[PDB]
Amino acid sequence: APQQINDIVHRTITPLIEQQKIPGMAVAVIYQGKPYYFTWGYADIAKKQPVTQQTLFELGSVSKTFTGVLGGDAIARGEIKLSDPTTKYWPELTAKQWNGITLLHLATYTAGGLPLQVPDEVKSSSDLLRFYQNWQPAWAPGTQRLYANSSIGLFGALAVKPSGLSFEQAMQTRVFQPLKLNHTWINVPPAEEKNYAWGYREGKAVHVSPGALDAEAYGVKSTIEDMARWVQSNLKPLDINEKTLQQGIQLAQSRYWQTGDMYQGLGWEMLDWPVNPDSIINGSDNKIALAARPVKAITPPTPAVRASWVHKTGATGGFGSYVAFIPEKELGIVMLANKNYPNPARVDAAWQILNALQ
Ligand SMILES: *C(=O)N1C[C@H](NOS(=O)(=O)O)CC[C@H]1C(=O)NNC(=O)[C@@H]1CCCNC1
Ligand SMILES: [Cl-]
Ligand SMILES: [Zn+2]
Repeated sequence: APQQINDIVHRTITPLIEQQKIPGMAVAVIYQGKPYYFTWGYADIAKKQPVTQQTLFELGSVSKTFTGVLGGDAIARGEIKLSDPTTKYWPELTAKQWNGITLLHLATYTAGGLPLQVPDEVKSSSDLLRFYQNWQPAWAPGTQRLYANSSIGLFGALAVKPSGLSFEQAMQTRVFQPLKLNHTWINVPPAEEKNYAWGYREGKAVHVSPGALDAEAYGVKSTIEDMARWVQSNLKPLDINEKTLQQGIQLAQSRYWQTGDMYQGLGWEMLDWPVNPDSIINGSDNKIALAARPVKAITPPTPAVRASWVHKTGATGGFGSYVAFIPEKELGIVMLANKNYPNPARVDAAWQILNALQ
């Protein structure tokens, strides 16, 4: 890599690892469209297995970017419209509070207070129906954003219904395979388990547990190489030969709602570039990011703005991830770690690196 990249990465990430006690980490810096890879530490401490460019990390909520793009691809195929009522795809949702809740609302956390998590007690399809049938909104649709796995999770599950494919099969066929993300998995196959890092929480090696709508909201695992290619694909959608996927990427970066200086996409979130770094750093703290906030509709949604900071955080019990990119500058970063450490520390390090390289 260019010396300036090596220098800023060492001076930013090695101290972050020191400060946060991260056992293993992989970083990709995309500079002038090209990824440069860096790794530190161990994927499995007790086995002394190093992190490599083939190590799989849990992406946590970064998974939502795949879900958003898959939904955008379904829009571009004409299979769904964001204005469609939820009940078109799940007519058994007969409870009256669902009148007026659209796929847009589900995708963008604006349905009116769907909860952060689907309850752990939901183990079956009938359990899931009962959960949504009994949920009572705190707000009218399209007025407040409350980040929620139960919201975008349902969006993803319904968005694939016209295809006749399972969520996993749709994701593999329509997103992972065309983009050659051949080491990205909703379910890690047995032959790939050897590359699956352990997450570390309070000294214990952990992997994320199964849960309802996990694949859609927080369940993807990937390598630093595949995540760099994901960033490249989102930086340069016109390089994608499959038109529906090119357009799905663009639709996931359209601006559907605004709160403060942040715009909600499909999975992705965006701010105008140049960004105020304190707003992205501070806004990533879970006390802020997970609070309910009023939104202003953008109608029609703003088509993807090249001069944007586009990003997403994610975590599981044992992992912490962050992706950010700036299309106009062909500049991006992926940070994958096998400890869950605070979001503001991730975002601050990412901005120090990208700011140094602009
Ligand atoms: C995504 O990783 N999230 C959603 C939310 N934080 O948003 S973000 O990561 O800061 O962007 C809460 C934490 C995290 C998440 O929900 N991960 N999955 C889990 O926490 C649980 C594991 C087991 C029980 N249900 C989900
Ligand atoms: Cl130094
Ligand atoms: Zn040093």
